Amino acid sequence: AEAGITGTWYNQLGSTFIVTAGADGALTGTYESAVGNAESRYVLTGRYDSAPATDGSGTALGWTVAWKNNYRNAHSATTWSGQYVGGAEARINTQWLLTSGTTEANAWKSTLVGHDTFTKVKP
Amino acid sequence: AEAGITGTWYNQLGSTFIVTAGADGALTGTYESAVGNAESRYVLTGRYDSAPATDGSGTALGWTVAWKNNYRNAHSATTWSGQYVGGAEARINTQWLLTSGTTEANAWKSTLVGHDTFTKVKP
Amino acid sequence: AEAGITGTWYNQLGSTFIVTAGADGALTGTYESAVGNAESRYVLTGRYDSAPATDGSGTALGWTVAWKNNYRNAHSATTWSGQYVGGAEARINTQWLLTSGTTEANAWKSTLVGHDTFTKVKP
Amino acid sequence: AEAGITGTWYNQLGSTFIVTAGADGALTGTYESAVGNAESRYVLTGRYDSAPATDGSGTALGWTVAWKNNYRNAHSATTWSGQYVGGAEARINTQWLLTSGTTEANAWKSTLVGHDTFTKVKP
Ligand SMILES: O=C1N[C@H]2NC(=O)N[C@H]2N1
Ligand SMILES: O=C1N[C@H]2NC(=O)N[C@H]2N1
Ligand SMILES: O=C1N[C@H]2NC(=O)N[C@H]2N1
Ligand SMILES: O=C1N[C@H]2NC(=O)N[C@H]2N1
Repeated sequence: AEAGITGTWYNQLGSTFIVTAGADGALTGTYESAVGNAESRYVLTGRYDSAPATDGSGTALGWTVAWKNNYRNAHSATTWSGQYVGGAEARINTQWLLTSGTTEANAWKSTLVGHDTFTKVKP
Repeated sequence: AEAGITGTWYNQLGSTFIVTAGADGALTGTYESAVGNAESRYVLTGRYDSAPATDGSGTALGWTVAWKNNYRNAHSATTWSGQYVGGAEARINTQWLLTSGTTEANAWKSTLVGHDTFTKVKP
Repeated sequence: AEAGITGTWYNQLGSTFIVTAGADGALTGTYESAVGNAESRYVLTGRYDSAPATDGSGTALGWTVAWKNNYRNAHSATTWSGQYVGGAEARINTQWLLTSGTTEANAWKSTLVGHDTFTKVKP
Repeated sequence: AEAGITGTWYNQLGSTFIVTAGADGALTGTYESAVGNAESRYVLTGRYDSAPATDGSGTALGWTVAWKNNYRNAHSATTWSGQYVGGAEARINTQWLLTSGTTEANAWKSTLVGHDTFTKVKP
């Protein structure tokens, strides 16, 4: 976990995120999305639960990226929830929720759901 | 947004979270869950997209809580994605993803999805 | 269950659905949405698991509505997954997935997620 | 669509489902799950929106399976929402919601979310 999480990860869409897993569960870094109403790097922050594991389970973690930087303001935020699996072919398997700011009338259609798999190799 | 987000919020399950929205999109605080394999306060970190809004839309945001503290280690993490609506009756409407660390065989059933509504009044 | 499910239900958005729960787990009926790219009634079909319950649990069920009828073709379909709780104030609590047909390039943003609560009284 | 949907499909977990897409949007068939609290074949019913497409988009569809048959009663139901893409390598990409019947107290943790990709070849 932690040490193994720190580094650069790539997903199936071509996005990249670099993260540092701190000793006490913190995750800090940047995310660069290959799709969307995103351009450049965005700040990301999250947490992971280690003290994960005498039965080779994954380490649960999650992070958030608000899609605003000095080049774009997409008025939305995405949260990724999943687990890290280390080893030869380590990966982070996730499901994400992307919410856009809407008027109350369109709040029912404000959230998209999807999944992403990240590897240390691209892809 | 930001100023309006800062404070204590309560949801329909009886959980409470106190957060500080920093000038540049950061969200930091603690979460205390009324249900689950949670006991006491857990650290939370997230982001919000302001610079939100000439058409009274909500402010998109998200945060993560790893369910580990000095009393419990639930080997899981939850991410909440939604938007803040201010005013007389301000609220944060969210959808969440709770992922538990599993063995590869049970990874298909590792994530729960739900929704929570937070108000400044309980509830 | 079954008998209790049969009838007209209304949700918080003003939609209405009438369903018949058949003896062997089938659910058939129509749905009329108050929002969206929907107009009039659409056919719905689903299933419920009864033989549900010596510990007052809910009955799990789900149904699908393809948003095409003789007035509109929204090129999308919604599935609702949840459980029925009977009694004085019976309700069906659900989470739904709305998928739109997209080109491969936009498939990552093809699905919306939300939740709806249905009651026998409106609302 | 329709004709192309009819047939046997296999997903990454080893499950199999055979379906018939009827002329007017109906989907009927059986599902056999390789995981879970499932054993044998279960009935499935759903809908698809064709009249799908001068820009090679997918056909939106969804179906439900209640996990009860003459060998098992798992007190749960799963709904799959996604789209069919035909061609050389046709597939059905989905996201699913599995809800279990719970007591009111555990209703917050009643639904699991995941995703499955089905192909005509296994896998
Ligand atoms: O890498 C990405 N994953 C997807 N989810 C999201 O929010 N934007 C897309 N980019
Ligand atoms: O407040 C809570 N909301 C629910 N989601 C979650 O992760 N635990 C529960 N507690
Ligand atoms: O009643 C409705 N619920 C929401 N989900 C959906 O698919 N359309 C909306 N209408
Ligand atoms: O094929 C399967 N997909 C998964 N979702 C589900 O409900 N059970 C599992 N089996």
